Amino acid sequence: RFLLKDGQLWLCAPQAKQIWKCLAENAVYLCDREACFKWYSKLMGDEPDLDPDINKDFFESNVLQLDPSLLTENGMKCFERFFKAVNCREGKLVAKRRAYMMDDLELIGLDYLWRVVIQSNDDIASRAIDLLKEIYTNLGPRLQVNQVVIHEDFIQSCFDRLKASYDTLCCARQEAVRMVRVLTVLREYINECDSSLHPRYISFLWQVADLGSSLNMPPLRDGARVLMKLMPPDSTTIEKLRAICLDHAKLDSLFFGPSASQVLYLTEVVYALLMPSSDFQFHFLKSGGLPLVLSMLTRNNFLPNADMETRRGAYLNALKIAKLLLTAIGYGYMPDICVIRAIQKIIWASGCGSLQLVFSPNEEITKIYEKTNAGNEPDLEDEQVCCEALEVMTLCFALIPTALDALSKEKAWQTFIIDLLLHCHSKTVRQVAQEQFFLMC
Repeated sequence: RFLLKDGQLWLCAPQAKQIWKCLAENAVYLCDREACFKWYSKLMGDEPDLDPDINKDFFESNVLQLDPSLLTENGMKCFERFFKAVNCREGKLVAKRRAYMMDDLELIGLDYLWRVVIQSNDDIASRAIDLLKEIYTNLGPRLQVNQVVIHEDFIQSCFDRLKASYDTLCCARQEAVRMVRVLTVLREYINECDSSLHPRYISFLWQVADLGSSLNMPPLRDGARVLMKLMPPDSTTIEKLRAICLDHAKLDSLFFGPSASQVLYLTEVVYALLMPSSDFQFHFLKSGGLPLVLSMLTRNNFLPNADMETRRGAYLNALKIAKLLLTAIGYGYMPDICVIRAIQKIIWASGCGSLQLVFSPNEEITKIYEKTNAGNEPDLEDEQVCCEALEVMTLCFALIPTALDALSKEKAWQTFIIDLLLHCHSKTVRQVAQEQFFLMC
């Protein structure tokens, strides 16, 4: 390296092979590969030393032929510079100031840069995604009129890769990472776009989230849900609900679709429309709004095939709509006792961290309360599941004053306040528990 620093010599391809092919490509110890990777990283630093004709030769000859499964962090910065230097020399990219911004689309290295992220460990995939977002999102002149063409082409390609990866499950844990990473490609991709139109993009994604609970893969649901949330509401779905609401103004199956996850997204859509759109509240309450929200909360077959976060995610969203429904109708009767028994049962398990037991005989929920190994801590999201649940209970009791009168007699509605004020934890829930008990008083 030091000899080839100021001697003005060009590292010819023949000797470039033997230092490459026979040294690290066929090695024994991992440090042997580490040595060659970093040595290349400094060698091509900011100025070529093999001359561009060899640079376009040996990088595309066997450097790209390296197995992505055996590649480390040092393999990234050399690989990135190869993408930057080789592409900008032929006229496929431009260095510009720092970021080698896009000029062509059929890049010589994009063929296996997808392979690098699809088949690697956690750190390598992140860097590969970092490079994909760096090149794809950053677009400049001479294609600046073609955002739709480039962005849609990128989106459809991943969806095809997602769909191709999807059908394999129907190595299962390995392919599960493939969906996680290909979605991981998608999520930061749209991040720089801000700084979709196809209904199929969510319809397929609906089944994707359900498959996450089919094998109980946590990040799959997380990946799909974050992707949907960081995605402006689907045009087809938003018009469909208001059309049926308008149709019923002059729907039960809409929110009770057999697919589990799509219920969560549809509930998310309505609440987003309701909160700041002024007319949708009137249409929703008129057709079936308040009767449905209580029915979907008081029923056991609301989502029989529900994962832990899916059902509570269905809950935490549903109760949010129940707020503005009751407040609007407050200025001026379906609510009854059976509705409350569910809502109290929601908070029962919610402050226990055991919403899965929200269909328990209610004696078990007491049992975990009395210092059961200190393992009933509510999650940072179970805290809300209690919070908007309590305030809804206050609004309903304002509508029906006599309902709370009968509740004092039973054993329930006595241990309920004791648990929510003494045996509960994570004070913020207990803060609203007492405070909302005061308003009803």
